[PDB]
Amino acid sequence: ADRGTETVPGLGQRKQQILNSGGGVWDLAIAMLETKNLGTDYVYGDGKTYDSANFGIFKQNWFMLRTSTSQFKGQTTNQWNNGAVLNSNLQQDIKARQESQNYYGPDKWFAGHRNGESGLSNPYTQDITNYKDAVNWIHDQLASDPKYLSDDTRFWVDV
Ligand SMILES: OC[C@H]1O[C@@H](O[C@H]2[C@H](O)[C@H](O)[C@H](O[C@H]3[C@H](O)[C@H](O)[C@H](O[C@H]4[C@H](O)[C@H](O)[C@H](O[C@H]5[C@H](O)[C@H](O)[C@H](O)O[C@@H]5CO)O[C@@H]4CO)O[C@@H]3CO)O[C@@H]2CO)[C@@H](O)[C@@H](O)[C@@H]1O
Repeated sequence: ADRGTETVPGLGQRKQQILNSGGGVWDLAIAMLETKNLGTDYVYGDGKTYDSANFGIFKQNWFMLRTSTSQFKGQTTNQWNNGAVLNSNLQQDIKARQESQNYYGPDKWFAGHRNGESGLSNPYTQDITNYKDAVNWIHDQLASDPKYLSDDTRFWVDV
């Protein structure tokens, strides 16, 4: 198969932190696919620079953060290192992402999250649609039983 489960020790305490710091099950599912341990200790920017750089547990790219969040509204591609603050502020991480989705709408947020500025022109490419449904599958799992909100079960889908 191309999706399943895996045990990650401590994951349950990270899930509760996200749900107690302004997150909902929807944010948990997005963050669950981005990283294995719901954290921010991947390589800085996820290896990318300028508008492509990724920050926070959801790996929001800088283009999205500076066009659609109040924390970064109006900043330029050159200030892209400023997004790094989300790596250590979970509440702002979660809040930036919720604000971003509500500025663009769920489907264009998806397109922007996955492809950056160039996705905004067609939110329904197969690539972006494969991101949506994966996240939607994971949400269904976490919402099928509340034990999954505090155990170490990671529901994963292959990209
Ligand atoms: O240039 C376009 C546009 O890209 C934007 O970027 C991204 C970024 O590139 C990524 O797409 C990111 O999303 C991915 C994460 O980085 C990470 O790769 C993640 O990997 C998961 C994986 O999908 C899978 O679930 C995996 O599970 C296992 C399991 O752990 C176990 O090993 C088992 O045996 O095997 C399975 C299968 O592998 O676990 C991984 C986590 O460890 O997948 C994510 C989704 O693809 O999102 C960013 C933003 O959306 C920006 O850079 C933008 O600027 C740019 O324009």
